[PDB]
Amino acid sequence: MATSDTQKAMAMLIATFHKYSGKEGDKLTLSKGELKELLSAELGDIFGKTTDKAALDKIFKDLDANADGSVDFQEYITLIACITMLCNEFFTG
Amino acid sequence: ATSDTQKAMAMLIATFHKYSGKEGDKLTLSKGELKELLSAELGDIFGKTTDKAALDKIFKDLDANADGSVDFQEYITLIACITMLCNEFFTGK
Repeated sequence: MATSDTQKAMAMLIATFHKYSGKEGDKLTLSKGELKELLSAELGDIFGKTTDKAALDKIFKDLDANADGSVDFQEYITLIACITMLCNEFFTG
Repeated sequence: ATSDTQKAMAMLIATFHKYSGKEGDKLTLSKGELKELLSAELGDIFGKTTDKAALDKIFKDLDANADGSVDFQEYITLIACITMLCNEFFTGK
């Protein structure tokens, strides 16, 4: 029932988040380990395009602090967008 | 082909550029342009908001600073905000 490009894209991002968050527990958050697996499965084949290796490495490092904490949808979206801005030709040129 | 996460981000980039590729820097969107984008792309889910005041605040801020600009991160944060106020996955409605 998504009726615009933005709604279709958001539905895809929710569905991917839920594929990892929906196995058990609270569906509204990912564990740090669930998030690491998602990012590698969904974005791993563009990491090599990064314009800032240190910044991308820092992302996978910060997901080892608060190891027992959670990642909500806003934090997830922000990280996907950060990786996209480091790796996608629209922003890298 | 690419993952659904990459497909979704490519769609969000294309929509951002459709409104940002008219004037100035393609990497920023005026807040007045963003208002038009959000209304066209998400307007038909605004009746589902759990927090009308929160939705109204977004638009009040866009009207007050229509000539200011947002980057891609600020754009996707606002889309995620509205999605979390209106989409059943979050609202339970």
